[PDB]
Amino acid sequence: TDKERFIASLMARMSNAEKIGQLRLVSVGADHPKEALMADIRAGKVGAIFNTVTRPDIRAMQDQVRHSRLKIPLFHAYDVAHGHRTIFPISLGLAASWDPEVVARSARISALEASADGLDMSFSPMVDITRDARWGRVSEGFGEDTYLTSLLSGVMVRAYQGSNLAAPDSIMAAVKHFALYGAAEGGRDYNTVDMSLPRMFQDYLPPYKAAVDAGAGAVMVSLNTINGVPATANRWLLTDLLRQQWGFKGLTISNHGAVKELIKHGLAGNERDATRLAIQAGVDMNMNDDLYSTWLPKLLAAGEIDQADIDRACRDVLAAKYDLGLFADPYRRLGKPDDPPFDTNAESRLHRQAAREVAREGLVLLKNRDGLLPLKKQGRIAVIGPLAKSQRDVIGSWSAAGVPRQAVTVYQGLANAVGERATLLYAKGANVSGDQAILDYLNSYNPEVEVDPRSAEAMLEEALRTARDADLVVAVVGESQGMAHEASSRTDLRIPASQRRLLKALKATGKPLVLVLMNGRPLSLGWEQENADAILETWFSGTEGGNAIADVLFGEHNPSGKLTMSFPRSVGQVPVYYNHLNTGRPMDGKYTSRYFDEANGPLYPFGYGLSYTEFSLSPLRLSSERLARGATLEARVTLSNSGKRAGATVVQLYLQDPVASLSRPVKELRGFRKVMLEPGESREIVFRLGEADLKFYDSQLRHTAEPGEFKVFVGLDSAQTESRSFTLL
Amino acid sequence: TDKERFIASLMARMSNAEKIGQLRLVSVGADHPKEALMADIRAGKVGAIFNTVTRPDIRAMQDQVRHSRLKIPLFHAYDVAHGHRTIFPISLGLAASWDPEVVARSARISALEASADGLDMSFSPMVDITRDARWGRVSEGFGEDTYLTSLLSGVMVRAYQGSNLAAPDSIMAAVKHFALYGAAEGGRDYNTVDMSLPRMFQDYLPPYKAAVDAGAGAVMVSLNTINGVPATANRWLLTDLLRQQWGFKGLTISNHGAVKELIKHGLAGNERDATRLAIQAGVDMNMNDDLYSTWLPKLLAAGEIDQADIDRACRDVLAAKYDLGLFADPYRRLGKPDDPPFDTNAESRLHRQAAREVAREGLVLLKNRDGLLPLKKQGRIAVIGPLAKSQRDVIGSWSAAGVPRQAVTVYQGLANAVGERATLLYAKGANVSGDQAILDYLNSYNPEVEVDPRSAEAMLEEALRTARDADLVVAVVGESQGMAHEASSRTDLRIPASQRRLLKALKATGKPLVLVLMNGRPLSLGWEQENADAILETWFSGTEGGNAIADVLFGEHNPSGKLTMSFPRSVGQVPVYYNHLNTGRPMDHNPGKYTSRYFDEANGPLYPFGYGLSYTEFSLSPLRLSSERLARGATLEARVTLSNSGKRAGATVVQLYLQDPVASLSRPVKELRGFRKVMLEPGESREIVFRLGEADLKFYDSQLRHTAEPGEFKVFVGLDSAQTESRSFTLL
Ligand SMILES: OC[C@H]1O[C@@H](O)[C@H](O)[C@@H](O)[C@@H]1O
Ligand SMILES: OC[C@H]1O[C@@H](O)[C@H](O)[C@@H](O)[C@@H]1O
Ligand SMILES: [Mg+2]
Ligand SMILES: [Mg+2]
Repeated sequence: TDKERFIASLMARMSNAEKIGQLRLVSVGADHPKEALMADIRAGKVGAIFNTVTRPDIRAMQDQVRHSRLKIPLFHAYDVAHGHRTIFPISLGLAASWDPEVVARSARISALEASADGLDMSFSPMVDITRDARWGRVSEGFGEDTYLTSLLSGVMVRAYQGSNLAAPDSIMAAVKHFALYGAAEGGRDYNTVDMSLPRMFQDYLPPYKAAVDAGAGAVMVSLNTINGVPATANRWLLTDLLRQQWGFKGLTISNHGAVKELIKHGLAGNERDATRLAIQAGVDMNMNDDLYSTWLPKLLAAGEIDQADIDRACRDVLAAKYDLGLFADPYRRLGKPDDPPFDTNAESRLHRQAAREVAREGLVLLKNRDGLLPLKKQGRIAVIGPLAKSQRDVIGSWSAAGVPRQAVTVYQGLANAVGERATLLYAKGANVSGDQAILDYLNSYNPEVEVDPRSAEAMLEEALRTARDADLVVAVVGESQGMAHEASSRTDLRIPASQRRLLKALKATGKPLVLVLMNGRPLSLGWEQENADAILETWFSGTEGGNAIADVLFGEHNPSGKLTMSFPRSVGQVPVYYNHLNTGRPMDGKYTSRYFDEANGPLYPFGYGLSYTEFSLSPLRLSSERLARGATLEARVTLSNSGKRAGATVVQLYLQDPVASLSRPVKELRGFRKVMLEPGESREIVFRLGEADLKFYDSQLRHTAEPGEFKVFVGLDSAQTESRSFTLL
Repeated sequence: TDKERFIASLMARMSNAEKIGQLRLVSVGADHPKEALMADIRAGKVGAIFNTVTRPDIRAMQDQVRHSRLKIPLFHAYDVAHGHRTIFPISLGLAASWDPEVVARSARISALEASADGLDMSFSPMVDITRDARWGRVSEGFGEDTYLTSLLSGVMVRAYQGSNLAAPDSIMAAVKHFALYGAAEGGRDYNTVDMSLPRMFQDYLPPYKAAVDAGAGAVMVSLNTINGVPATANRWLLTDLLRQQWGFKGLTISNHGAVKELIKHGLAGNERDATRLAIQAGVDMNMNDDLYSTWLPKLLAAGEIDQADIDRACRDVLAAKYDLGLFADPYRRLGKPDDPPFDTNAESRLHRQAAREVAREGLVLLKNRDGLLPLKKQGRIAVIGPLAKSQRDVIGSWSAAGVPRQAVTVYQGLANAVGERATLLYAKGANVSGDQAILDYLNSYNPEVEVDPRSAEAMLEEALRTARDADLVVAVVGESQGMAHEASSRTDLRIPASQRRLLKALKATGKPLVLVLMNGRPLSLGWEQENADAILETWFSGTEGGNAIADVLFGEHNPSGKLTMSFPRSVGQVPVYYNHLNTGRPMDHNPGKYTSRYFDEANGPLYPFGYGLSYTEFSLSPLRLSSERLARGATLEARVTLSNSGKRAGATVVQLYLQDPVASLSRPVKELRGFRKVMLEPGESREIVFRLGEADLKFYDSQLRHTAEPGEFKVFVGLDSAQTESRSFTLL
């Protein structure tokens, strides 16, 4: 009530002009020249800033607040998605570590670095469920599984916000994108999402609720329609669900120009009506389009909105600012005015140990023919491909304040790891695409992709000549980070054709071929699975990616990472995901649910990933065959390292309700342990199962466990498991 | 109440054993040997038969009924989808005619032929909305548009059932598949369907309701889940919607083994519980698995079901049998006991005139560089490809009693059309697929696909040598009918790789290249659009396909057919459909990077909805609305003048689309709301007048309120969904 008292008496001091000013979130750009923005801050007409990311620059803004009547401090936000200055792997890569503590360490250090530069808030975590590999932004999520994405959503929020949001090394988590954004039709970004309420509540919503339950201070609203209604004008989503049902008590933030876009959605004929829909639906804070400042006064004058609409939004902004401690000290994350200046991008402000150690855990070994990996640090190694010496790509999309020049490439990683003991030979081999239209797209806003001016044939001859000089080729191939961005939807999930032509040429030299993959989404790797001697999935592995990849290639680390998203054989099988419904005619037969013109199932399933050692599980044992209401069951299995090398695997518990009021999925992830074992080491794993893990949203959204059979699965991926059954009473 | 009285007094006479017997629908096969089935009919334990399709064979069954106590007649059903013995184009092809009377003529003659053979019912029309070209069964539907599929659903039902269901040349329409079956995830057949109730009511359901409103005597229930609940156990779908809300008064029929499959759906641990869910959800008649006969007695004994559950289903079966006139004369479609025997597949029992005249209307001219088509009947024409001399494929999937041997191939069609005036040279050029696994699948039960024992290279050399001898190549390519069947879902929408290798070789000879396409779904034709000199979409055009294709190729007919389903550039763009939502960041075909689009391919469809070329040129005058305000209960007039401004007689389809740019839901960028197909002679002009009222402006909102909101409405008019002009009015 200290906070309630403080807020109530500040808002009793405030005019509607000052209140509406608090709802305005802007960045320096064409729409808002720097100096007219500073003038707006001095006049009490700006609530917050995004995309201003250095102490001197953020100090300069907060300094303008003393000129306003009430001196209400700004908060400063940025897209700290998977690192601020020290870049960790893209979220899809982090998820692949299957280790909350690893994911937490990336968020803690992100918060530490961003706070240290003056930032109060990150538009993070992105926790949208993704079953469509075509979608540009799958790189920003944690994959396709509801349980894993929901858990890591909670982990990220608690790591960022820490023990106290006032703390100088804590930032506010603004979870995104609320809601259902990953389910765009055709995987086209911003596009229509349409689904049943049972699927919505069971599969897609839980990650947002986890962020709320973990204490997320903010929620960012999505650009997409939900069953005909844009989320930004969806009163049901933002008021009935978010506030009245989940009990969210924080700040709602519009997406970039999302209020104005209600016109193109066909929900409003003009900006006046677009504003009314958004504030009355439950959008507090308006990003960039400034429709709130332009129209909220006139809507109130004409009775089209209530004072309570303005007050709800303003109180939310002030409560956020309060919990960040900005009313106690606006400069608590900006040092002291007499502090000596520093180089923001100084080497000593980075966390390279952390980045390298996190980057190792998420690398996924997909293929290793006749123990080719790990490599010895001897002989001549050809390092070939357009992503081998790429600093821009290895830090991935949404790379915040990450500096390309400070990033360790895959080539450099190998250079450092072999020293003078092996000879590395380099050849680019191909451009990332051989299609000038795709190169035009990738280089459209910024020059993201360095184009060799030579012919494909010239580059291939040079690559072939390098392979011939070498004992083995390490091909570094896949996507440029510009291919797994916002709006970068693909019709083709394969490696680009220029690089596939390179890989076939390289295969034909007869040299052992190791594939180091870079990608922000599941790829189509039919050919690579038949032909490559080994494949390593490195996603975009960040600032210290090259070192972490070199550590795994030379056996300093044993690949432990496993997929959190199913890899389709082709884009034609989209969507494919492990927790699908059985249907009345499950494919194992001509008259089953399947394609005829391709092998069925995914190439690599959910939970899949190889190691340099071999693991075994003892028989699955349940503590009983009946479970009483309010009692707790124990699934017990013994994991061994039955190979020669130390290493980690992930023991995954799945669950099936084979008889239910709805057709339930064939299995759903409900627990896991990542376990490091020395050779011969054994760990008894014990899973606790209760009524909470058996529940689902029925036809009428009743969240219920029904009595009857439950099947418990345990294995090292969703494909290779054993089941044992019990009964709920 | 004559019927109600009759039924009430029959059912008062009946035991539960006799009532449960009426719910049993079976076919002769492994599961039911012919003679044990006849014994079951005599014992009053069979309600109906499917897949028995000749008079002598159907007579033999109905003869067994006199041995039952109450002598309740059987009805006999079959899959008369697009013809019985004389096969018309696949439904997707029929839709492309944009002509109710053409679609009606195919259904009338289907009913006539099937009734003439003894059949009472067809599991038809299939009226499932299809936005996913990967799905095997898009060939059986009318495309992606709700308005067109809803209209043709009504047309098909009224054609089949005629003026009286008692009539000897009328059959009962059993509309399918209720419901949402075309929206399977991944386009994998039988697979999960999951959608909002606004999309369901606005886009997907109306065709089923049209069948009901047209007086469909029966509805067949789908195999797919709807939002977690199999349609077969979906009480909401079959009771609350179908009966209580739409007022359906006919018979519900399960799909093949659909009750038992509730176990694999994970809705039931056993057959006892699977039966209870299905009969209590509102499934009257049980197809093949016989769970109803095995379990309904014990469920009733133990109180797990009510007598009213049994009675509802039985009364429905009897009402269907009554309206077919089978209680007045079980042999009314089986002739008289004296009647002389005949050859069922006699040439004189076919309707070749009708099939040829219907097949012309749906052929779609996609490309015609420098008026190559129509061809003259002179010189040397190379006819190359694996579908050129294919009889089995041209009759398509769900070909009922259609005989391959009786079908006119594309080669034969051209042979008849040129007689002795031109030289046709033949070469197969490639096998339908070059993948032995796909050939194994296609030839798995029956040999559907003739594999040439020569090498691809040998066939290519022979094809190339034929092209060299010729003035122009007519390449006959696309899918085998086994590729657009039930469960034949594809990951690739292109022409098979063996035929694409053939087309590239042929292109490289420099000879004019005409593509005759055969397919049961939208194909990916990026390459063919850049490289072929002309493209003709022939779908599967049926028994008289070859003749109808030859008529269009030689200008006897002017291509009038237009697409009812959007053609994607690649499978990676699935789904693509004209009536999509704008989104908050629409791409402007002034491209932006941050719009709703793919980056690694051209965006939009290759060919849009309503698209199709002609041998002549048409013009439209400016669109004129009768006013700029429309009063509640009043009627607006959109008026345009269509001309033949070219040298040949021919038809086009003038299409009216509608947009509600401001609404409580984001509405589609446009929705089809009317059309005229118009034949014009050169220089001929016709003032077209569309009537628009409040009914055409309505939509299902967040809470399924079906209303027109006041405000702006935009009217579009053009010869396809791409190339239109708009004018606005206001509702008050
Ligand atoms: O710049 C901040 C925001 O910009 C928007 O364009 C994106 O949709 C958000 O996800 C992002 O966090
Ligand atoms: O063969 C009769 C019926 O069998 C079902 O399995 C099919 O799905 C229906 O379309 C068909 O009409
Ligand atoms: Mg149960
Ligand atoms: Mg309106």
